[PDB]
Amino acid sequence: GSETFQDKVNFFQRELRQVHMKRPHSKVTLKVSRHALLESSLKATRNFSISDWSKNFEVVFQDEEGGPRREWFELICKALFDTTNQLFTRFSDNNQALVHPNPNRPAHLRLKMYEFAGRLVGKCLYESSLGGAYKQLVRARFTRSFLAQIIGLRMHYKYFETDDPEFYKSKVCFILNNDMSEMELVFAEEKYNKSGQLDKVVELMTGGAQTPVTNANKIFYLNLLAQYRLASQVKEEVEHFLKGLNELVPENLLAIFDENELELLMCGTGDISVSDFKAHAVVVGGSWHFREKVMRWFWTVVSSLTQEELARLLQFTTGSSQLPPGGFAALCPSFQIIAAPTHSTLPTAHTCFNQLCLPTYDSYEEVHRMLQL
Amino acid sequence: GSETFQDKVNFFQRELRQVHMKRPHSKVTLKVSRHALLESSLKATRNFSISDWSKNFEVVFQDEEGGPRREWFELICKALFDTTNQLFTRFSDNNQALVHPNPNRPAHLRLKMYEFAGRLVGKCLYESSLGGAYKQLVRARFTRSFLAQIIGLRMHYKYFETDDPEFYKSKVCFILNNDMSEMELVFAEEKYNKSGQLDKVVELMTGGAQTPVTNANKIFYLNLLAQYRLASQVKEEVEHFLKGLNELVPENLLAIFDENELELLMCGTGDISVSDFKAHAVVVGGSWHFREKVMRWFWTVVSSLTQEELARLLQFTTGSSQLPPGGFAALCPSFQIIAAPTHSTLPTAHTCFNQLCLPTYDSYEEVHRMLQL
Repeated sequence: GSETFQDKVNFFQRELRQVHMKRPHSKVTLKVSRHALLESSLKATRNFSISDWSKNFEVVFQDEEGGPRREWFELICKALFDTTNQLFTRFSDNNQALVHPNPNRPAHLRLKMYEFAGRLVGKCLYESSLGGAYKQLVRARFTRSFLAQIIGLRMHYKYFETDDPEFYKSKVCFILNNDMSEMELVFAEEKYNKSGQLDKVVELMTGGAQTPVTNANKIFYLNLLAQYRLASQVKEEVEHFLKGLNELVPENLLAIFDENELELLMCGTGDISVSDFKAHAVVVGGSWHFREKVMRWFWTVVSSLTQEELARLLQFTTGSSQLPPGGFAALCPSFQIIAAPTHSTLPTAHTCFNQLCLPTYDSYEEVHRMLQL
Repeated sequence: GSETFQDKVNFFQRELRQVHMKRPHSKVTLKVSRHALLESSLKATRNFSISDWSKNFEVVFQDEEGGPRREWFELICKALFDTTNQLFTRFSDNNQALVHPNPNRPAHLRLKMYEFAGRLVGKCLYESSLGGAYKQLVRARFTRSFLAQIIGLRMHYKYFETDDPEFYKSKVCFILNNDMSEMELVFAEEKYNKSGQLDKVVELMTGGAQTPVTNANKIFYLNLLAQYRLASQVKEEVEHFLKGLNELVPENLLAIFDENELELLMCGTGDISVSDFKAHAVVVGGSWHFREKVMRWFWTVVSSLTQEELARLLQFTTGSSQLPPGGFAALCPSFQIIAAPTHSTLPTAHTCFNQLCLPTYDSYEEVHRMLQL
């Protein structure tokens, strides 16, 4: 007695067409330069209205005259979100980590660029809504904290698991997994300069320095910390990003989504290859019953899953519905299935380690029901 | 106001010489065959007495006639403990894991071989005790559970972290880290055949099947499980191993040691190469203060440590005082230093992941005091 992902998408796409019923089904031209794509794409659209952003894009590059439309969307997305230009950025220096608006941006990237990003993400959602002909998926692996800011949610420390592994593994886990009664931590963060000298302490709330982290307020600490690191340092960039987004897509429409659904709505169910999965996956622990009966039920159920559920699975265990550049062999920590000692419990995960905690199930049909996350 | 490792060693070596004052400082010959070293080494010594095991070994191989004594000790240790002959064995199919008497031995390995193992480990300890001239270190990476059985200690689930990672990671961690109030586990273990059919359930105590794992008896479960997996299945092999050990080394002498000290007494402080350490070590998380000031204090303190403390460190973070075959580049998970958010707390570790949890220290001298485990 509630709503499936597909239902939300149809409602969202319908509501969105109706928002633009009065916007025109006609043509508008862009001329862009592969050399400097972002800069030329901004200038191409500098004179456009909201109405113009609704019209079908006729893209022409210099040095070759639908084929270029797809090519433009592909490249513009990379240009913005691929982090080369450090407009977006990752917290972990791993080149498979998810991306986030730059907390401390080079001055040479104005806030107009974030607004443009939002218009572009807006346009992909909008064209995606008109039919299979016009579909444009966003080619980007966003942080959950960023997707959540788009929707309008409070930050929670769970977001660190996906957005700053180093930081979850190192500090958050420590705090969650230790007695705070013999540590003397507080509700401040100490910032240090390039070199490593304490330039300033920053209270997460008034008297934060005076307030010690107990075991009772441990969680209030961690989320005050989530607010600070993931959202507080990027208010401006996100505000402009969704000024742009909200021109084509009103914010109230996106409320019906959580962060992982919004990823699936923006970037699609992708194409995930059970053959690549089987090849670079890893199994850990479990009886002969697990190693032999459960894991073959698993791979059977897997080859019997919609492109949509295969993505729901990849997202539930790794953090994103999307594989990095190098497919399953690029996953930071290899996609792994750990045996739980339970029978007939809900399967769990640890997305920091790309780990799926698969109970030792008694029937094929119980594996099938449970891999339908 | 207690006793340093070195003090224990001197007491142990002195007490041990005095046990053999009346045993003779004369010669006895062995003739062995590299082809079949264990079998020929048994037959070489089949006729010997306890008294004979005290005498200096003159070893002759077939096909070349101190140089062979060292060579024999080197090879005999490998023959027993290197697990090729599956006399000893590892739980994890990783070829860097620690070794344990075989729970389910090929019939073609009699119990006399375990007794011989004990005599050999005995002899190494004994010759080691006479001086630098006679020193023979045991070349083996034993499970902590095995070292603890030698000393005469109860099994504790902590031993799984070092002895069966797969099993700690998969089952033990799960139980320690979850609410048992919504799982319905019990004080039994289910054994399955080669194929994967439930042949028999085994209660860890009377009515174990009837007794549910609560959050209150979670630990009693885990250690009853430690007894079962690490000790219960090898009573006979260990009994014979220390029949042999106790001929040259009375058991009461070894009581003054814990498992990690007994490893250092048997196998030495080895030779561990700060240059190899620096090269294949890994750092995770921490401020610029940590990344820049603390980690250089660390590597400084490291190059200023006795061979003995360097081993105490390697043991505290990886599980053994001894590197695998391929030096630091062979460590299952790379030797890693994680930043803790604390200042001036005792450094902690996770030996399953070869992880050292190094607080963010305020002085060089605080790093020095704390790396003296």
